[PDB]
Amino acid sequence: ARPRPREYKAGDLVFAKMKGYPHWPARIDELPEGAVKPPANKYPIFFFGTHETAFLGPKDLFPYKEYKDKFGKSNKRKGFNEGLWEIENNPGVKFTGY
Amino acid sequence: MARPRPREYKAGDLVFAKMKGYPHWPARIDELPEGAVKPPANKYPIFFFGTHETAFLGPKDLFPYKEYKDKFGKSNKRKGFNEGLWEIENNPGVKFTGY
DNA sequence: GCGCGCGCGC
DNA sequence: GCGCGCGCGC
Repeated sequence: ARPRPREYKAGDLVFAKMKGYPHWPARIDELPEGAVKPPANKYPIFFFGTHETAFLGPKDLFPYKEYKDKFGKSNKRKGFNEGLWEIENNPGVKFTGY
Repeated sequence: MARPRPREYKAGDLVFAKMKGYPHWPARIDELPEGAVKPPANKYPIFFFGTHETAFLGPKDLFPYKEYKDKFGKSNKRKGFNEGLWEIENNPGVKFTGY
């Protein structure tokens, strides 16, 4: 079983998992120099569709393409179908990384 | 040393019956009246409280009710379980044709 | 397997 | 605003 990665980098597209929500189309944001240091090994997440943000570790992240069809099915939670759209057609919304 | 569960049961006896996939479950030995197709060897007709389902099971899957009450008697959220706990105390002869 | 809850319908 | 379907988590 090919492992899910243990480290990600700014700009990667993923599905992210939070309790109560289905695996959600998302992106690894940049971690700027200059800020308060995040929790260890937790990554800055940008959810597509909602543009909400959080920090998550690799345990809850899934590479977009690889895990696409297990997770990319339409669903009625507000903003989900909008996220499916953005991750394909405008994946860089508010992307500061580069 | 450990007390044997009964290897024989009598019509009317109250038990927890175990079935594959279900928790140990509040139940009763029904009568097997003559005039019917004979049961399989050493199996008893079982009445499940709450669901009122029925089946045949052998001594190995039956546990005397009072004795095993505290090990199996706590609430469970399978459909009709708690309704069974209730019945086995308050209306245990429901649909009992045995006597 | 089963109850909660979100999100849409009527 | 209340019902119901379906997907969440336990």
